[PDB]
Amino acid sequence: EELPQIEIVQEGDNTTFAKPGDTVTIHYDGKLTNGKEFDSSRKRGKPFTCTVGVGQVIKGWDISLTNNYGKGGANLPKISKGTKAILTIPPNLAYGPRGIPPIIGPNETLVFEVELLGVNGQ
Repeated sequence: EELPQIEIVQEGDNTTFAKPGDTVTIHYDGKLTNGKEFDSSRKRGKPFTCTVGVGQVIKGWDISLTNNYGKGGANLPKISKGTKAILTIPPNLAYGPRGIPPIIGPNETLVFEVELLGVNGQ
């Protein structure tokens, strides 16, 4: 299957990993491949909290934060608490062929800078 690109820029505690159903808290920056930013929790003023692995965020996010639903994968490093990463997510794992104009265009790849701040409120 097709997976997102995950590059660790800062290692976490290598102990606290999130799994489907868990609640996570992260800070993130979202930009198009042309460098143009489309979303950012840091600029909004608060970290984002959500349930991962159940499709309540884009599929690329669920995969990165739960290590492919616990299945893992080829070249798919784990993200623990305190980990900074860069997520590259293809259209099929983002907003697909139609996209969400005028917020995001069709057939669009997305690049995220994410920092895992907490798992299950801790």
